[PDB]
Amino acid sequence: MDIDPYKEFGATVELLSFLPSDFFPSVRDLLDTAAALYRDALESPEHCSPHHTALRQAILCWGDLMTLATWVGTNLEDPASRDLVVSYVNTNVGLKFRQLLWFHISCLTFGRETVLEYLVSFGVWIRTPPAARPPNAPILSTLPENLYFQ
Amino acid sequence: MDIDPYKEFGATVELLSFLPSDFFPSVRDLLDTAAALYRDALESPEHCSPHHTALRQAILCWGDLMTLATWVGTNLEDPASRDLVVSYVNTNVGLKFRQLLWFHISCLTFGRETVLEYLVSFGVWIRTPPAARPPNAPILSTL
Amino acid sequence: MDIDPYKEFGATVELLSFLPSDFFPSVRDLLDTAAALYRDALESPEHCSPHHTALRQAILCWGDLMTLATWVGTNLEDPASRDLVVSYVNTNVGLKFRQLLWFHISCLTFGRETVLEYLVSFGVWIRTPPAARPPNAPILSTENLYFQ
Amino acid sequence: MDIDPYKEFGATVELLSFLPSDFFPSVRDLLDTAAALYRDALESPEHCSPHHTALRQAILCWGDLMTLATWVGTNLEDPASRDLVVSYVNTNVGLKFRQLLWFHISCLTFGRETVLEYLVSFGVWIRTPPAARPPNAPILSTL
Amino acid sequence: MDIDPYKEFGATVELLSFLPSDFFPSVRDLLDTAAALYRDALESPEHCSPHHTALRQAILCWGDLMTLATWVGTNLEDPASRDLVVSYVNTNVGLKFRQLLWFHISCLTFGRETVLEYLVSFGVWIRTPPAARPPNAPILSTLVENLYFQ
Amino acid sequence: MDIDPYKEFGATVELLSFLPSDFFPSVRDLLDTAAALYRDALESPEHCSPHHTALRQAILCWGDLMTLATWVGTNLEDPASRDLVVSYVNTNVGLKFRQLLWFHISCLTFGRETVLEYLVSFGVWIRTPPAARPPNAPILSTL
Ligand SMILES: COC(=O)C1=C(CN2CC(F)(F)C[C@H]2C(=O)O)NC(c2nccs2)=N[C@@]1(C)c1ccc(F)cc1
Ligand SMILES: COC(=O)C1=C(CN2CC(F)(F)C[C@H]2C(=O)O)NC(c2nccs2)=N[C@@]1(C)c1ccc(F)cc1
Ligand SMILES: COC(=O)C1=C(CN2CC(F)(F)C[C@H]2C(=O)O)NC(c2nccs2)=N[C@@]1(C)c1ccc(F)cc1
Ligand SMILES: COC(=O)C1=C(CN2CC(F)(F)C[C@H]2C(=O)O)NC(c2nccs2)=N[C@@]1(C)c1ccc(F)cc1
Ligand SMILES: COC(=O)C1=C(CN2CC(F)(F)C[C@H]2C(=O)O)NC(c2nccs2)=N[C@@]1(C)c1ccc(F)cc1
Ligand SMILES: COC(=O)C1=C(CN2CC(F)(F)C[C@H]2C(=O)O)NC(c2nccs2)=N[C@@]1(C)c1ccc(F)cc1
Ligand SMILES: COC(=O)C1=C(CN2CC(F)(F)C[C@H]2C(=O)O)NC(c2nccs2)=N[C@@]1(C)c1ccc(F)cc1
Ligand SMILES: [Cl-]
Repeated sequence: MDIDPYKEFGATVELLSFLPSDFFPSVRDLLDTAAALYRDALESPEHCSPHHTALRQAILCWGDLMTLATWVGTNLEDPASRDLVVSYVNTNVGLKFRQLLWFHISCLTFGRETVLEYLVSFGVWIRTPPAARPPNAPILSTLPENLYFQ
Repeated sequence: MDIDPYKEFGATVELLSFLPSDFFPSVRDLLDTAAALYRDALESPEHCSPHHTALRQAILCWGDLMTLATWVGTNLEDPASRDLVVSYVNTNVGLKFRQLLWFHISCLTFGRETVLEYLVSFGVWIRTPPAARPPNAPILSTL
Repeated sequence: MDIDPYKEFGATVELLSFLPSDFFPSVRDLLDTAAALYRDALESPEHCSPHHTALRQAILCWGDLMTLATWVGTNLEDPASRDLVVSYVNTNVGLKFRQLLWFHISCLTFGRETVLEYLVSFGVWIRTPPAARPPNAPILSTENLYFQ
Repeated sequence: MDIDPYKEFGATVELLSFLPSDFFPSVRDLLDTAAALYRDALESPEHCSPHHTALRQAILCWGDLMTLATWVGTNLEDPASRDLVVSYVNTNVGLKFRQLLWFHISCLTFGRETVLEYLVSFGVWIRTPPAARPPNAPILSTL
Repeated sequence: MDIDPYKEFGATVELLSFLPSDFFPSVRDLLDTAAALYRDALESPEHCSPHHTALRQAILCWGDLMTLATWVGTNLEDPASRDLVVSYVNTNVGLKFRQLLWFHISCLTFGRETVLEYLVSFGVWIRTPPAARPPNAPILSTLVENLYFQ
Repeated sequence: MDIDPYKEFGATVELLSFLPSDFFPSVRDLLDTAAALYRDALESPEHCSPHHTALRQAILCWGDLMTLATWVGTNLEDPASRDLVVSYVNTNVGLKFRQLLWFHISCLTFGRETVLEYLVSFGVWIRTPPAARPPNAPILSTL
């Protein structure tokens, strides 16, 4: 099976990968923001939206990954091996979940169409030589609805 | 935050806990069954349903967990240590995903109300002394 | 005072005693089932029914008994004596609570008349020689108002 | 499961625990009084009331605890050991049942509203410095 | 800034000082009583009254004072001395909070006017020589021509 | 009892916790600001507002805490142990009172809704990577 978690939301893994890793907040800061803005909906008995359903699973999945990675660290006897697991998590699944958590949080706040336009706008800006581009980054909020019955 | 992945679907972690671990198919068999029955919908650009959205994420999350567990597992020198990872996965996160994958697959096939009733029916049957209960288990599809 | 806990529910200790101890689920499984089926009602501020009121007390009483039995076991010097406490609890008060919890859970699920008939049906079946009786046991399944 | 035995009766464990242990009659005296006032109803085939149903179970539960504690005591050779069991029962589960038996007996005699008001009145009186408060305690039957 | 916590409630520190320390229940007993009588209101999202707002803060402030003293005691010296040195909280600020907690609880129960008059009545009684005064203290809760206008 | 001092004002401890500690002025600067802006109201015989009542108690509570912390500090002139008192205050109760004093002062000046929106705006801004966000912080007074 070949499932792209962005495809039902009108995006792709390749489109999120257009952004450099430095664009994304940390996982902990994304999780804090999801709580600050959406805790009640995420904890509610209501689906709310496909974005809420996906964001719930992504939050819990990161917890699963951290529980496994922590248990692995607990059994490692070499301090350099423990560093290897951390660096493996941060370099691989960490970036994947920063992309994913950011995508759902930003879509819930600003809308898919605005988010996809911002992804392109920032990705083009950061690829322009710094001496040739505007000094500040484009701003997500400065950019210019199905009811999901079941 | 305290998110119960079953709550938006009318269930709870505690309710799935009512079933013994032996009730659930293996993760591999659950994944094979999701593919055999729902591959086209799971891979489509349509949400289809909240169960599809959740099942998509659970399938991908298990992939993430297995890539990590395999990467650790292939690099261990002691077979007692590899048995420790396998036994840790099977006893903990493996059981969580058997519950979760089974819940979404069964709901996609039979509907929430049938699944919740079956959860209780089987959990009650298996707790009845074997000499006092019907020889065969209750059947999910019947009702 | 001589109170039979079944009497207000149309039964007696002697009638529950007609069933062999192997008939009843374990206490842990009865408690799990009470939660799976009746957690919200048992925890609610409403009486719900006389069975709910009695089942609430039985659940908490089992907790009291286990706290006492656990405390006794930890403080006994002789480990063989600790084993005897466990076996004494299981053979005596444990069986009493399996009967009691089963009675209220079954009554809430199937009603008093079905339960009382089933207790006699199973009690008669298990006393029939196995070679002379049906191979499978009888099946139990095959908001009320409460007067006094 | 988290069951508060007072909740269906409009009270809580925390409210009963507002009263110091010395407020409550002994378990033996509560059982004597339950018999003197309510023996026929408690032994009858009728529910009578939710308080009667709960009080029946509380009386029998204390019997279970005493049967267990007595069996333990008869099997302990050391008197100091038997003394500690007696003191443990009275200090812990004994207080729980003094609260519980008193609550049901008082409610059957005076009604829940009167009982709850009295709990607060006595709990406030006993917390007032003795030199600053009325010499006698408030009276349950008044008002 | 010189804030008297009683001034907005029609009293002063000097007036509460008229009562001897023996008059007041203990802090623990005042806190137990606030819960027994006012837990739901104190925990609610409604202001309820100025007395409720002030009492909420006093309860939490006592917690702050005890948390600090306990944390220091846990990391001061070995336990032989650490507990009794920080029993200063009870020795000084303990009376201040007994006054303050009692003031808010009594006002919520009986009203400011009854409380202030009772403060004076008890303070006068306790200052009268015991051999010359009534044996029992005045009572906080205390105080037929309605037939004519029948 | 579980009292959240923000709850009657439409907030929670966890919401204030969304802000980094560096966001808040010092306690001393919050107190000097409360005096410059609200000394007369805070010292008046009128309630003025629920925020005034709460802020009065918080100001006085900090006085209680510092008298205690100084008495604790003055007793043992061992630098490590002394530096633990100030470091415990700075990391724990000092931060609690910076949050609380700021919340009441900002609410008195700009209103609850402006304050709550600003908390989220700044908390989100500071979590955006510095190279990707506007160079200056959002401004509390700008609606
Ligand atoms: C809600 O409980 C029930 O419904 C029960 C059923 C439901 N039955 C379970 C079964 F598999 F045997 C078939 C089914 C039926 O009667 O159709 N059966 C029984 C018993 N049967 C024989 C000895 S105890 N007890 C409970 C009350 C029971 C209570 C607690 C427990 F853990 C197990 C069973
Ligand atoms: C699409 O899935 C199903 O339909 C399933 C059926 C369908 N049933 C399989 C059966 F042979 F037991 C009879 C049939 C029925 O109820 O008529 N049964 C079950 C379970 N039954 C007992 C424990 S798990 N799970 C799934 C969801 C299930 C899911 C994944 C898997 F690998 C196996 C079963
Ligand atoms: C394993 O042994 C026991 O269970 C027992 C021992 C073990 N004792 C040690 C021994 F080996 F010398 C034989 C026996 C004895 O004193 O005769 N002693 C007793 C006593 N009853 C009255 C006075 S002592 N009861 C139990 C059954 C007893 C039962 C429950 C309990 F909690 C404590 C003791
Ligand atoms: C709700 O609190 C009260 O009602 C109180 C009463 C109620 N009175 C208790 C009494 F027994 F003395 C008689 C009764 C009355 O006035 O009729 N009395 C008092 C005090 N009286 C003297 C010194 S403190 N304080 C509180 C506020 C009080 C507050 C907390 C506490 F723990 C004890 C008393
Ligand atoms: C039937 O029970 C009662 O009526 C009771 C009365 C009746 N009062 C006994 C009295 F002497 F104090 C006067 C009388 C009254 O209120 O007029 N009082 C009390 C208590 N009062 C204070 C602490 S417990 N409990 C019971 C429920 C009570 C229950 C069991 C028991 F053993 C003792 C008291
Ligand atoms: C609710 O989230 C947002 O509103 C977000 C904003 C809001 N913007 C933050 C800002 F300071 F850069 C200005 C403001 C705006 O667009 O006006 N911006 C961004 C990003 N911008 C650049 C790289 S990520 N992400 C989130 C979804 C974001 C998500 C989580 C997180 F922790 C930080 C930011
Ligand atoms: C009355 O207090 C205020 O008005 C405040 C202003 C007023 N702002 C100060 C400024 F220079 F940043 C611009 C101005 C504005 O929003 O236009 N800003 C802030 C904060 N801003 C960011 C972190 S705290 N807090 C207070 C409540 C504040 C409270 C106490 C204190 F000491 C400093 C600031
Ligand atoms: Cl794809």
